[PDB]
Amino acid sequence: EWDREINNYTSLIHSLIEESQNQQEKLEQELLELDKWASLWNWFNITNWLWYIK
Amino acid sequence: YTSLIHSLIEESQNQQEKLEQELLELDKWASLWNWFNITNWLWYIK
Repeated sequence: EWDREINNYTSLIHSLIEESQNQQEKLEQELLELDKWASLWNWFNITNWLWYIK
Repeated sequence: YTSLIHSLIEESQNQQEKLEQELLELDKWASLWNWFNITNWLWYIK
């Protein structure tokens, strides 16, 4: 009976919430990795600029 | 950039909030339907 559908729809909503949470987590991890390398390339660029100071 | 990526995680959070509210509404429906089912069963086994 309709309890099957209710249980199925409940599980699907949970699956979607989890997929959305996983997408959020991946974006956060991507931003953290990009921030790390942005910081290292910024460091490299600054270091090159400082060389010219006599 | 700053404003654009800001909106993407916000979009994800908005989606999750909507799905959470859909679950709570579905739970209310489940409660209503279960009440009918139990009343019906008790009537038939009385």
